[PDB]
Amino acid sequence: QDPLTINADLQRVAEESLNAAVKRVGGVWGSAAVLEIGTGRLLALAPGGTRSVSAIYEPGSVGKLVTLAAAIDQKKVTPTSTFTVSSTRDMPNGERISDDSPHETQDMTVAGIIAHSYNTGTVQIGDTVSDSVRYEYMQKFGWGAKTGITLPSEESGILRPHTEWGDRDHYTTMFGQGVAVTTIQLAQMVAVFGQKGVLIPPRIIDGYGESRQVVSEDTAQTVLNIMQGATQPGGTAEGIGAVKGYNVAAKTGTAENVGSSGSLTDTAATFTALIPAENPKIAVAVVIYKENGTVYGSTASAPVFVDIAQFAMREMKIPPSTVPLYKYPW
Repeated sequence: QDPLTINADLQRVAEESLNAAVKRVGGVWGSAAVLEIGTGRLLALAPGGTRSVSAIYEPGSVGKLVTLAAAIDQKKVTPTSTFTVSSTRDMPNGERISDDSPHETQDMTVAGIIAHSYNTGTVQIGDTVSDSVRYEYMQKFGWGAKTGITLPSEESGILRPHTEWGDRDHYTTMFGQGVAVTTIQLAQMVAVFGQKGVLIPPRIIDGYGESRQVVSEDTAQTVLNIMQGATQPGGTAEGIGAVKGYNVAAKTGTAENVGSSGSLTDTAATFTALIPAENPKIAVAVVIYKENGTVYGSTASAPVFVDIAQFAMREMKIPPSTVPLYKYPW
């Protein structure tokens, strides 16, 4: 009878959690999108406003997944390829890249680099692929284009032609800066990894757009394996992103954004996840936006994911995980 895909109970959980999170953290707004894996169907979209489809922002390190997927799909790296991570790294083009927080220099695998979200590691993964190739992957993941959702006022976001990237953009676009995304694009993008490398355009009406192969089935699986590092000890979402009894694959981000002041005064805290990680049923993207302050993906947005996911697993009658959370050597 009801032609919308929205699950009303899930939608209340989403809106409740997100409002609490925005207030708890002193943000101005937030957004969340839950997609059913394999169908493109929107189980929840908060807030009850377009905002999820019209508000654009730099997503930060949730964008590292596009960079990772490119290098793996291009057979440039494997999950156990080693790179050196350090507080800073000076690059061929003269750019100094810094990790969010200083730490002891060490060698680490790609898997660990992503679990820790180390910028110094990520830029080296991204340098194994050309800019035009990465740009092509970004477009394939749906960035810079409307998702085609039948809702008013959808924004396409901002993906500048790679020919326009300078030395700094070369690297920042590898970790979700120098690009602008909507929440619906984030959810569509992360769903690829739970859908054997296929992007499925999102739908809010059930009925009474073509899907596309973005990466191989193999690339999709290894990225899905890599994302399970997030809640392992040392992962960026350890504790705060755990959903009791279910394997979580996740990525966190935080990025400075432009305030009305015109300066980089705001932050968006992002979280993109797939659960249960062994056989994903839903893809979730959450953003919390703060105007003169910093919010972190893990501390601001992950709890919103956790509330939504805990209910969704009940509502959909999914039994707790019976296989271990995937772990590569780090």
